[PDB]
Amino acid sequence: SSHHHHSYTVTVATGSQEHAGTDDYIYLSLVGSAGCSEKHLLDKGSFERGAVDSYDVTVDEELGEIQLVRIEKRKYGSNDDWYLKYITLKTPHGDYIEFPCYRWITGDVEVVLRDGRAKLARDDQIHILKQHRRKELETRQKQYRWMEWNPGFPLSIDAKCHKDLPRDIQFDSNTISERVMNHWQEDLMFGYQFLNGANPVLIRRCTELPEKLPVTTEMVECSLERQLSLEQEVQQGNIFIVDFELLDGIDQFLAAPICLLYKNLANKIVPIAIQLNQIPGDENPIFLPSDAKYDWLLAKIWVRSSDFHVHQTITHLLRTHLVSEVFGIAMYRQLPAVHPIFKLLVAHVRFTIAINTKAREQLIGGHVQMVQRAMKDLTYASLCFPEAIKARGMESKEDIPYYFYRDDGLLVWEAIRTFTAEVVDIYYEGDQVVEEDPELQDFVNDVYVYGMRGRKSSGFPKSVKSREQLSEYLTVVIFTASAQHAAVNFGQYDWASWIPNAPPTMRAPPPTAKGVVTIEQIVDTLPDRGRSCWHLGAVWALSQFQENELFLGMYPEEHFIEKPVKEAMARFRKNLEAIVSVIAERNENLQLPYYYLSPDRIPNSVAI
Ligand SMILES: [Fe+2]
Repeated sequence: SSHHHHSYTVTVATGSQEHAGTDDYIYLSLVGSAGCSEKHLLDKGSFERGAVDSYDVTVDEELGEIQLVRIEKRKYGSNDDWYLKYITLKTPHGDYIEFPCYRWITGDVEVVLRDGRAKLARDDQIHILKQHRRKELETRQKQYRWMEWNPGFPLSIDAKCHKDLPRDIQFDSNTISERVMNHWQEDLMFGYQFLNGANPVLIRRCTELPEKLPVTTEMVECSLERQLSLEQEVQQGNIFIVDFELLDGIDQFLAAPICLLYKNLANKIVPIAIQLNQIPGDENPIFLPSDAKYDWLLAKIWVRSSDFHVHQTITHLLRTHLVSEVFGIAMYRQLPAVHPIFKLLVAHVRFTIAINTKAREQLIGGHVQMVQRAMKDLTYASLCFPEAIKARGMESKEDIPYYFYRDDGLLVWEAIRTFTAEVVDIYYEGDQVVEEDPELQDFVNDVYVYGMRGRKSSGFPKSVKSREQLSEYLTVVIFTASAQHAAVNFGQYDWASWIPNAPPTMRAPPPTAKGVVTIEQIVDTLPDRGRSCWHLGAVWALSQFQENELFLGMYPEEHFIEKPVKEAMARFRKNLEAIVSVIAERNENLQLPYYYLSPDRIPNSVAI
């Protein structure tokens, strides 16, 4: 499939995408240290999918060391876009030089490629390179611009529809759901989803009963099993609470449930109380598992309903999609392609801007009110996975044994943390070098000022001044964009296919009295078939891995070409293979297996 044309040996790899090929004319210059060359027009034909064509380009004069490669596409009828993977040169001196690309080339403008080796701003002293760096950012900084889609939202790409985006970022039943069908009425299943379900990030250990939940030991006598009072079971750390105060005030109904939970003698977490709204009172009853059958159950259906909106809106859309797009745009604006941090993150922002852009145009009022309020909650510390687990009081595995999200997550986290630390070391000699990287700082500073609206209380670094800190910053970007998204996105069908376990909408208001609810008003309180059909299709489509799916650590596009960083990639891959094995054996001795955070099921980016 490799076509050779017959003094420089110019190899041109074309992309394997559906439209990757082109038929226009392709002119290719070389820019050495001793002077540029002439524009050699590739002789004939068209470059089609999966192609690798090599040309022998003779030059009149010695060019010295090669610094840049120029590409220019002149039309042959309607402009057929062309995806260039990479360009390699075999110079007459015997040198081999790889020029990575991975960019669509419309032919509107020239494309100048640097050497494959990653360079910082400080590594470039000759004018030839400095000017290219500076004109690359200038073209970045006007193609990828910021724009506030909704008030108080994180700023996003300045583009209304998909095809407005630059061409380089444009897009080209179950084992668990069955079990949720035969058990969703069990307090065990209900509580289990708070740890190993689609949205396992809300539960927190309780250290004192809220005053807005006037629950007494007598009401939960029958649920407690340690012969202790509710007040004392809280001290021992056996009470857990899930509070939806984020929904209080949102504008065919909503609720603000407070759900109290208990770690029984089986070290399982089951529900023992449910108050569907925030302000207690006699028309806001505290439902109990000892209440009438259809009361305690409709009480749990509302908690499911609420957990599903917070999941999709906040846990899913805001804290993964919108957050990755932020890092994504910042990366394009401030980091030239030759920058080591670019080469690393460019694979974890792949398609995020395009997938989001698609969601915004197709989607289109109460769910905008949740983001604004979530927005004040979003903090850099809340995205560092270890701390985020610890802030919620769920760190102890001896006290909280069955928390697979936390267990697998902490593994994947420190696997990525190890990678970035290594890669950071291969390119930054000392902390001084980090603090002085002018483009790295402009990257951090865009995330903080435009992404996070410059909100001082978000905890995002205004600047990065150490290798430790840069490694943490990078791990937060790669982790949130891959593992964290994989855990909250790929469960939407396993846990939300069966409607009574994740009602997208509720047709009736929450019950205000006990002994009234009947199976009939539960059925008609649940969503319509038309709403259910759309919901079923949406959750199934968003839980499907594409056939070209690139999983964590798959870097088929070689932006990195040096051995030190490839080796660090090798270790990263092997280290992920160890976590896949461990997660495999654990899920062997499990009732119903948790696998969303297995690295061979963790996409590279937020793509769906
Ligand atoms: Fe998603």
